[PDB]
Order: sequence, then structure tokens, then C-alpha cells
Amino acid sequence: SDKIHHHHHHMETMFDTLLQLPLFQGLCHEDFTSILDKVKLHFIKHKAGETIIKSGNPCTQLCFLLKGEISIVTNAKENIYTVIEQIEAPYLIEPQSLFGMNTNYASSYVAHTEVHTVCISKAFVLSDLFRYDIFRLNYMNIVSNRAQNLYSRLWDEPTLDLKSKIIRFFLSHCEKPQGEKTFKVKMDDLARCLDDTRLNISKTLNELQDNGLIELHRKEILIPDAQKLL
Amino acid sequence: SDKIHHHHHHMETMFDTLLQLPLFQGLCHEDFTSILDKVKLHFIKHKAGETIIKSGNPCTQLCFLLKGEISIVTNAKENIYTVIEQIEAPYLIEPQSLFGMNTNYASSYVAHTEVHTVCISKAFVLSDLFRYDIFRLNYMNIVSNRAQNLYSRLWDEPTLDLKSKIIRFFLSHCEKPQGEKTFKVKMDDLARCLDDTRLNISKTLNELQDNGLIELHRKEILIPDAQKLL
Repeated sequence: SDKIHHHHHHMETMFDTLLQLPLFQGLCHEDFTSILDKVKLHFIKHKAGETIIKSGNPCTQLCFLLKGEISIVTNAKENIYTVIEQIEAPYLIEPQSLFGMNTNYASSYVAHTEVHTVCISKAFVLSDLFRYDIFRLNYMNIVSNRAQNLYSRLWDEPTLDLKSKIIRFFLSHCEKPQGEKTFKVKMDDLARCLDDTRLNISKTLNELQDNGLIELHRKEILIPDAQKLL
Repeated sequence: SDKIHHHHHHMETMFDTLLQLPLFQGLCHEDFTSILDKVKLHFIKHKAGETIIKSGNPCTQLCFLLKGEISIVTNAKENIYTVIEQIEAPYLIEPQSLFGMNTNYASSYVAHTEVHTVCISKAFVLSDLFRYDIFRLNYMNIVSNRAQNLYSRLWDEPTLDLKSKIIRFFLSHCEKPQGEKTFKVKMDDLARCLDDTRLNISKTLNELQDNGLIELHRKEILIPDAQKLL
């Protein structure tokens, strides 16, 4: 297919993106380059607003965000709430979804701005990348960290008031406690989730809004910077 | 060291134990055997009541339960409750703890009966076992499944009464929803965890006990078979 390729500039972009991610840590430039040589890279541009990946569809590749901003969009069971979380390049999408019993994407990913991604097929990951000890160690570390962090949270001390309960509810449904998040949730549903009442929840949400930590809209809570909840 | 070795009987025991575990799925007998040949197996017997592994100590090996019954013992933060879960051979202990940022054991493991285990050093796992595609795939599947299952539970529909809340509290702190579990927890602490009151919790715990699903003792709840809570 009609193609322009300047390999030096191509690899610089890779050095500036993929090589900066934990999956590629511990690799010198030359080895990183040799590893990418052997795989088919699929570069795909998406317009603002376009769905890059849809939850429930099979994950059959490692997709990397190279440039731009995306939104992770994750629905609770029966869509009782939806969390929208902003992510900036560079980023590896759901490394955990490449393996296991459910090899479907757990969340949807939407182009917030114009976005550039690159994908590598699961076949190339297993057959090529996983044959190198550093790559497989790095991958194993990523997925184990996720399992360790999620497990650890089961054993925390409990929250002691509604404001801390609410804050924990927010933070525990974020991949990272920094940046903008929106929770789309009707009041009836939120009350049920927190096992409290509309009136108590309403009061507490208004205190948070008054202290500049969230904004309240129709069936929607904006968290401009989740770090400020810590 | 004075040693008796009958290799045929040794390998039969391995066929009957390790080979039956998900980490070794998809391997024919001959390949399984060749893989074990290349590693140093450390066989250790423990008396009933002895601590096999202590939480907070570094995980520097894969430890397998070959014969007998152990108790997993896991403390919440500040020991506000402790969960004791019975596990029968064969079983692989905390595969997830071999990698990641926290390479310490998350739980303690205690010999319930006399127990036989075998351990393989992390060095032999990385250097030998992880060089084989089926082994590394299996391991990656195990840890990803754990991460996927824990994540999935964050997005469940909420419980709608105290009995379901309590049951979820129990089940979510079990590795499996079958078998005997004990929760060591003072009433003050449990109330805090469930964000409810002693009186309500007491009522509900007594209904469960009356229906034969748990037993109440001093600062302790026995669940004879957790499957019966489903």
C-alpha cells in the first residue's frame, strides 16, 4: 500500500513512546529496536469522538496510545453507573485483557482528541516478544501488580463517614488518582451503591462541591482532579 | 545428604500433584518430566500446627502443597479481622507474589494436618520454567484471571440488605466459595466494616446461624461450607 517510511524518525517516535512505558523498561535502544523489527506494527489514527475499543469485544492485540488523549469508559453491572477517566499518551491499553478466561476488553476507549495508536497482534506478542526474558518479566510484573493492588484494597480499614465512603467509591473506580473523571450515575442508583439515603448523599456531595472538589450536573459528577480528594 | 530416590515413584507423585494444577496444564508427561528434571526441587514436611509461610516475609520461591490440608490466614489492616480458609492438596501458593513491586507473601499458611510441600526457587522459575511457552502462558493466565476477577467485583450491583452485605463480605474475602472458613472479628470491628450497628448485625448473624449457615463463637464466626451461602 502507498507508504512513506523514514526509519530513523519512526524509531525516534518509538523511543519517545513505547520505550518510556513499564512494559519496555530495562531495554537498551538497540535491543528495543531489534524486538520491534520482528513484529508487525499497525498504526491507526482516530478522530476526536471515535470509539477506539468497545467493551465486550475480544482483545486480540496490545494497543498503545502514542499521541493524544483518550477516555476510558467503564459501565457497572446493568449500567447503574458509568465512569469516564481521561488518559494521556503514552499508555498501554488493558495489558491484563490479553490473557485469561475472559479475553474481552473490560472497558471502552474513546478518542478525546485526535489520537494516534499502534497495535501488535497477540500472536506476535506470544511468539516473538514473550520469548525475551526482560519483556516477559515486565509484563508479568504489570499484571501481578494489578492483582496485588486490587487484593490489598479488600483488606483496608473501613471508612468511618459518608464523605470518606464517597471518596473511596470514586477513587476505587479510577485507574489513577490524578486527573479528570466523570461519574454518570442517577441518585437512586448511587444511594443503593453506598447503602445510604438520597438526603445524606445529597448533603455530602454538596459539601464536596462547595469545597471545590467535584461539580454536580444532571445525573453526573465531574471530578476535575481526583488527586485533590486524597 | 543421606537420600533415598526411586525416580519412578517420585515422578508418579509429581504426575498426581503438580501435573494436575493449572500451572502445568497442556503438558504431556514426557515434557512435564523434562521440565522438572532441570530444576532443584526442595521437599519439606511440616507438622500439624506449624507455620509454613508467614505473611510479610519475602516470596522467593513457588511453593506447592502436595499432601495434607493447610489454612490460609489473612489479616486485614490493623488486624481488625482475620480470615482462616482451609485448602486441600494439591495447591500452588500465591503465584501472584512471585512478581511485582511487593514480592512479600500476602497471607500466612499453616499446616492444618501433617503436610508435604515442594518448592522451586524464583531463579529456577525465571531461568528455566519461563523459557517454555506453555508454562509462561499458563502462569500469565493465572495471574490475569486473578486481576480480572478482582476488578470485575468492583463493578457489581450493590447488595440491597444486611444479610446480602454480610454474605458478600464473607465471600469476597475467600479464595474459593466452598469449604470451611473462620472469620475472627470483634463485633465493634465488624459493625465498622459493614457501616451498620451491633444490634442489626447481631440480628442478621443470628438468622444465618439459625438457618445453619454459620456458627457464632466468642469473637469468631465459623462458616462450615461457604458454598451454602450462594
